[PDB]
Amino acid sequence: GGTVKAASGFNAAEDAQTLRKAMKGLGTDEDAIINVLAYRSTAQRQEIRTAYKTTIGRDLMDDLKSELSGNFEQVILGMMTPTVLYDVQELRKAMKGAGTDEGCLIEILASRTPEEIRRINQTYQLQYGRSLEDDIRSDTSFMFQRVLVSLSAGGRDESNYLDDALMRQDAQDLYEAGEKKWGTDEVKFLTVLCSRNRNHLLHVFDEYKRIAQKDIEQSIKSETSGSFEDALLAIVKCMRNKSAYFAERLYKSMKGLGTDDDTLIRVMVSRAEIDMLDIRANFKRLYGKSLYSFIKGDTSGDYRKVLLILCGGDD
Ligand SMILES: [Ca+2]
Ligand SMILES: [Ca+2]
Repeated sequence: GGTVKAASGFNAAEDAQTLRKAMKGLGTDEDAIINVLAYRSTAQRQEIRTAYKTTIGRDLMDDLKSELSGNFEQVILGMMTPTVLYDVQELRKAMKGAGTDEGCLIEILASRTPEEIRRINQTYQLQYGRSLEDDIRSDTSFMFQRVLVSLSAGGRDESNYLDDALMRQDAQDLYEAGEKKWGTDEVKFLTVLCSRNRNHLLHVFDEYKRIAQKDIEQSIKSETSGSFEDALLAIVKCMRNKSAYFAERLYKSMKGLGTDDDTLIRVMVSRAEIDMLDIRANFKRLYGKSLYSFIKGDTSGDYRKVLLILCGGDD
């Protein structure tokens, strides 16, 4: 499960007072801020925002924004945003720039369940006046656009039903699409990849290996390239092992000179109370080093401090 849990003996107004005292005056007590916000669940954080206003008379987000800066501010504000809205905002941000952050689009649209995808669509439209699909259509192109549009519909079957005839026809279709460099009959291979339930799909992947004598992932890496390749692979990885998918996003955001702070922040904030314990297990297995030591080595200051707390511990 997750690493961040709801605190016991919770008193929103006592917390509001603590935050105010940490920010009042010239400067800021970042550690007092961390010791409160990082040890509360998102729901509790929302209760602190409400109490701050009602008890302090101030808007908490405005103070956090004016008081903090940099990546630290980015992490903290991320932690303060209600869950569905955070995804909606990250999606919006990924599209509006000189160039789209296609990785963010894939990461979210591929790893979210049907119910989460439904909430995101409703909130996005409410918040921006247009549907997520319209913006995807506006900022992305070709086969990559088409894949994201399918995922955005969120129509994946949730039962565990297996139709044997269907499974064999399905692997056959993926095999043909692949033979055709995943370029024709987009509607056929997308239907399989996006609509079929997990159990059925996992079987389709096994039937595919027999038909192709090659794993689906190697076929994709071969017959495909660019963002379209990353999208297809993300779907396959999230169906097989989603937590291993996130461990890999985290690994690639820190591996090498520099860091992709945006990705590191979004994954740590968004998955902290969901499957961080699992992401950690797969990170260790896959990379031989714990997530903790990677973050610890790629970051510094308060930013790092709050990131390690979201990590939860060493492995
Ligand atoms: Ca201050
Ligand atoms: Ca690095």
